[PDB]
Amino acid sequence: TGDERFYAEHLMPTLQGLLDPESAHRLAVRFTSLGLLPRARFQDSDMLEVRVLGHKFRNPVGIAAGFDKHGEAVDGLYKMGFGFVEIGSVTPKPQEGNPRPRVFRLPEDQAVINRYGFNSHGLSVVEHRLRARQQKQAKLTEDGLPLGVNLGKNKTSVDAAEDYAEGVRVLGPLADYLVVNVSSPNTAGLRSLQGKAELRRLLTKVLQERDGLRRVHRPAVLVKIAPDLTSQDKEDIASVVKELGIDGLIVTNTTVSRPAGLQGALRSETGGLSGKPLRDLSTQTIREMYALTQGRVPIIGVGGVSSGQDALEKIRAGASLVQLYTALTFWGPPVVGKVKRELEALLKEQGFGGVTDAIGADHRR
Ligand SMILES: Cc1cc2nc3c(=O)[nH]c(=O)nc-3n(C[C@H](O)[C@H](O)[C@H](O)COP(=O)(O)O)c2cc1C
Ligand SMILES: O=C(O)c1ccccc1/C=N/Nc1nc(-c2ccccc2Cl)cs1
Ligand SMILES: O=C(O)c1cc(=O)[nH]c(=O)[nH]1
Repeated sequence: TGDERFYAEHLMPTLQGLLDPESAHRLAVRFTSLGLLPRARFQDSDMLEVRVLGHKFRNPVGIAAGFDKHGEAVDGLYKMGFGFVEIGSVTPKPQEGNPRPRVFRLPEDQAVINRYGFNSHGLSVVEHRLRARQQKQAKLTEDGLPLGVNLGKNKTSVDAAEDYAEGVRVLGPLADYLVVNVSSPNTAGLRSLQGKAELRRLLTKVLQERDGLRRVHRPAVLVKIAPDLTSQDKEDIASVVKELGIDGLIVTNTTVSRPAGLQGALRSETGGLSGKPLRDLSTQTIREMYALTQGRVPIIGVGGVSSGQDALEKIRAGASLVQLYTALTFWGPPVVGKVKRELEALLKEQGFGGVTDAIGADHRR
């Protein structure tokens, strides 16, 4: 809490004053991968443990995809106190992504806009990187610290479904869960994969590839969706997810909308907006998807989480787990312990025995 204030009031503002967002991100990835991190002294209580997706998670707060795109900082991220880590998005072939600058801070809105465009080291490099620590991950997982791998598609690929299938085959055996990302705002055509007939075709192929993996190397498969879907889109996704037995949903990616009230000078930059202005749009999408799937499909809630309250609202709305990313760029590593500490306090105040009891509680009021 002393370092929470120091990081929040002094350290982070100073690094932000010195470095553009992409440079700061690269540096943060480097520091994290080296273990150069403050004391994550928070000890996870049993209340925070969640069992879902065929796994135990010792706390429900994860790092969202996009921070460790290439699988370089996984262990440093667990050391930061995250109960699970998602790397990616990873595309089959290496690709540079969009021209710089492609990441923008909106300090007045506690928001970020990015158009990275799936910069990726590619499947082969990430595979070897994960292979080098595969058995350490197997122990982490057994210990309640699972690993997710988020799959993207190359900019120039003609068959999107084959890009994902390739990802399932190459990184599936190294992952506790896979994410089919059909919601990036920064790849042309990508989000139209969210439509019904095309999503059914895509996910059928994905699940078939997954089912062809040997039993101990067979990950759960989740779909990550946008916060900008029509009601029709959401109904169709819920329907396809139930028809195919998709294991879970990640809700949500960044928004292409610009909510009224944004103050940041850079608010009109092209890209996906994350952070505080996304928070409630995201929570509302979780609420809708939970109801449409009858509370039977696990949801990882993400978008604008920076406190225990933010996390609990998404849990009560139907999320079994939450992720954050943008909060980390403003508050630094201490925000992880902060969210966990506040979440636990709020669960007790509201009469929940643990996180599990709170999941979807709003729908039973
Ligand atoms: C700079 C940046 C890069 C991101 N890259 C990815 C990505 O590659 N794949 C993905 O599924 N989501 C990506 N995201 C989205 C996050 O995973 C998350 O869905 C979104 O930022 C909302 O969470 P937040 O408000 O806590 O940041 C990225 C977000 C940011 C800010
Ligand atoms: O600066 C931005 O606007 C930005 C934008 C997008 C993605 C990452 C960042 C930067 N994030 N900076 C981070 N710093 C840390 C950090 C800060 C202090 C000590 C150790 C670490 Cl790992 C974690 S994330
Ligand atoms: O690589 C990107 O730019 C990116 C991917 C994604 O899924 N979400 C996002 O906000 N940006």
